[PDB]
Amino acid sequence: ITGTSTVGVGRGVLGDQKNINTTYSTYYYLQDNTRGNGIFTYDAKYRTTLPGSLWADADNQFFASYDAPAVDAHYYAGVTYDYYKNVHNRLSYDGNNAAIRSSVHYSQGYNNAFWNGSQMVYGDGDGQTFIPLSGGIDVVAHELTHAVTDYTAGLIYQNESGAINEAISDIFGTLVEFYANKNPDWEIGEDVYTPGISGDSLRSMSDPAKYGDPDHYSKRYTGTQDNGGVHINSGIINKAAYLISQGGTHYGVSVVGIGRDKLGKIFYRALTQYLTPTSNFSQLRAAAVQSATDLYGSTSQEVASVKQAFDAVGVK
Ligand SMILES: [Ca+2]
Ligand SMILES: [Ca+2]
Ligand SMILES: [Ca+2]
Ligand SMILES: [Ca+2]
Ligand SMILES: [Zn+2]
Repeated sequence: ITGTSTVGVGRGVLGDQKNINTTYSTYYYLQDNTRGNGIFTYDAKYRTTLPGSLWADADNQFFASYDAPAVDAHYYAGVTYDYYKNVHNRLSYDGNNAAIRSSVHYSQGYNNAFWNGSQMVYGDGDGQTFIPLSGGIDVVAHELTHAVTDYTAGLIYQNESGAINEAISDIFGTLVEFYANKNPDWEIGEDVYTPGISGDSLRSMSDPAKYGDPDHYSKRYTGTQDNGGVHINSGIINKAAYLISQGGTHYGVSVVGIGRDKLGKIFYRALTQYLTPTSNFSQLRAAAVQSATDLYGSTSQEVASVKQAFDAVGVK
């Protein structure tokens, strides 16, 4: 809508207070005009009809419990935009400042979030397995990163290319969490998963096997569930990313860590320059090795750690 840019305040899902960019025109709307062609957050109103209604508020304060998921979807979309802009010089997911749109209160008791080809969508969870999913910065950045992937490499959501697609979303979700310094870790979804139970998460990058995901290629899932294991086999790549950044010894192979910034630059380059829609794990290794060579030279430590890390997870 057309109006005056202003700043509202509200409380997110975890009860923290934050300022959000709004637009005023009779009502205050969750429309942030400060970022690209805008960030827009919608109320799906417990239905499945998308996007629903652009979020309107009478007084520019967002402290109702019903408001909380909209506050975080709006705020964390902004943070994720800032990460791609400031760190990788990328303007929104398409590179040309496309409007970022999210809907919250999707369906009833819905324990997931997704990118639907055009926008992000967040369920409220059922209160036991999940609380509203936009509460996790790593979840929000995970979903938006699918948009970045679709516009760059175009990784198919199937089999190994699909597991690469998922891993890229976990990797950048985690790097965004670190960038925002929101109690960061190498776990996925810990902030919104099983509110009754502390210390768990949906997936682990530092140790995938903790929740039964493979941490080595010899352990890959080869069946048909989960589109050929796109959320399961991503563990193999997630462990590799973790090793490249943090270092460690895994199945007897030692890896010297090169840090998160370099992990990010290497994988952003592989994604936007060398990956293709049908890329498999072996090609991801080649892409990532070629990216580190481009950036740091063929005899650098950075190329060596990338090779070490893929060796460690059995990807040749
Ligand atoms: Ca209000
Ligand atoms: Ca965290
Ligand atoms: Ca996390
Ligand atoms: Ca939990
Ligand atoms: Zn995903």
